[PDB]
Amino acid sequence: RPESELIRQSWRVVSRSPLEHGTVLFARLFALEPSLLPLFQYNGRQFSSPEDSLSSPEFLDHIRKVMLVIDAAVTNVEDLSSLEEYLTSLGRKHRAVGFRLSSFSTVGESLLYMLEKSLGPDFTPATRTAWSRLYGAVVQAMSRGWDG
Ligand code: HEM
Repeated sequence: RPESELIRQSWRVVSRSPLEHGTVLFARLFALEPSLLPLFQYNGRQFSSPEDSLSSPEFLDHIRKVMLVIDAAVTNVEDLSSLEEYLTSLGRKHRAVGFRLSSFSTVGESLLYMLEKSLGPDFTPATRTAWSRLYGAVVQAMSRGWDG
């Protein structure tokens, strides 16, 4: 597939500094959907402001975890059915923390933003299309965690 290669080459740029790029993803996410902020409940406390999230070591570890799952998806881009069972359970876990299926699109848009900003002119509409498909495949697996 030409899509597989576009994903791998774009990801190489990003995976060089995953927390820096992840931080972009999340900042953007909270700008688009501020109601996602309270779902992170480290020590039974809620962040007041998005910028609070950025000083929390647990929150930053969660960004690293995110980036690691996407990296797994990229590595398995040629066959993502091998991650299906993990992603389903990852879905279920997020369902339990109070994540809602409709917020997947915001996360998607946030991912695309981060890619668009990191790659600049290298973010071609075919790159965009490829990542949307990848992301969509991930969401479809995770969504099975809402079983139905
Ligand atoms: C964007 C909205 C999301 C929110 C609000 C959110 C929230 C959470 C929370 C509250 C936890 C539990 C505490 C912790 O481990 O830090 C968690 C765990 C996790 N999240 Fe997320 N998360 C989101 C998105 C994602 C996405 C898109 C992925 C992966 C692509 C991801 C991967 C993980 C992983 C790997 C864990 C650890 C799960 C476990 O094995 O226990 N998260 N997330």
